[PDB]
Amino acid sequence: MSRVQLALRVPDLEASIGFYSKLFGTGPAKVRPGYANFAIAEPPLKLVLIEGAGEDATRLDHLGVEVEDSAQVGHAARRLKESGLATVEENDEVWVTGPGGEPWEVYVV
Repeated sequence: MSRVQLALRVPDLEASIGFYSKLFGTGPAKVRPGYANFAIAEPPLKLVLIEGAGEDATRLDHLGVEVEDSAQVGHAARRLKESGLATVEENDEVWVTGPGGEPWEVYVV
């Protein structure tokens, strides 16, 4: 089991927290200056809002797949490299980039 992560760079974190609390009917799980996390049950989603100074509009920061443990990250890392994709792991996460530049990370919290 896993869930997608969607990390957005937003020009107004406070307004965005308010909007997403209403959209998904739940408050943020974690709130800091500069970022907020929502753990949504349905639809399964990890939503990250990152404050972006002098971005005129919301844009994609990165995308992800949130998995249950480090072994799942390792499995994904091995699989993506096998399939010919350039990757970088961190010691848990592995990063790949799509052809138009969109970055993905498979990670465990």
